[PDB]
Amino acid sequence: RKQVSDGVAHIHASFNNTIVTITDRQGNALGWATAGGSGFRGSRKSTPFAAQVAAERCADAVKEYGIKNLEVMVKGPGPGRESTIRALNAAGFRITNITDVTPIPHNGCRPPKKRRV
RNA sequence: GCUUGAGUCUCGUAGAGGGGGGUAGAAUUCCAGGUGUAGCGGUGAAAUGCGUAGAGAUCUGGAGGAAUACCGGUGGCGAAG
Ligand SMILES: [K+]
Ligand SMILES: [Mg+2]
Ligand SMILES: [Mg+2]
Ligand SMILES: [Mg+2]
Ligand SMILES: [Mg+2]
Repeated sequence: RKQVSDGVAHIHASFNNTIVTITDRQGNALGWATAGGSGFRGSRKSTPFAAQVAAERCADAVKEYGIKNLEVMVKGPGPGRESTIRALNAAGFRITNITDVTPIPHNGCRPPKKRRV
């Protein structure tokens, strides 16, 4: 058991799912939650409401650790990016700073072929 | 015979013009290790598929291949490609 100030939160917002992971600043996981685990299944997994409920669930699963004044980062283009941080703020965590990171390949490798629909 | 076409010499200017050799950063994949955990992925909707042997997530190190975000253009060079 530990009390931590300025813990780290990672949001992974895909188009088909959303993952929230709370780790120490050094990247050792303390807790995690998904919209898939929140009881949703299939298309509804992508709704921002599912992201918010997954965020609440992760906050509950991490409340034991005295996390406060948390620092969060968001990655991915999926919807509900702001819903997750809204849920985190409402959960009672003091939010100090937030950062955005998304990989940019600088013309690395060939992507898959366009989808004929 | 002549200098107006054509060509030679002196001084400068711009350019993804070509051939050879080095080197750098970002990203995907694989491998090893740390945290910890029951889902991940995909779709109109699903299923096939991957996960307790420890996945997906997150942090550290390594391997290898390919291509050069922004500048970037309404831009430039080449006989054309
Ligand atoms: K040349
Ligand atoms: Mg040149
Ligand atoms: Mg050259
Ligand atoms: Mg590992
Ligand atoms: Mg020309």
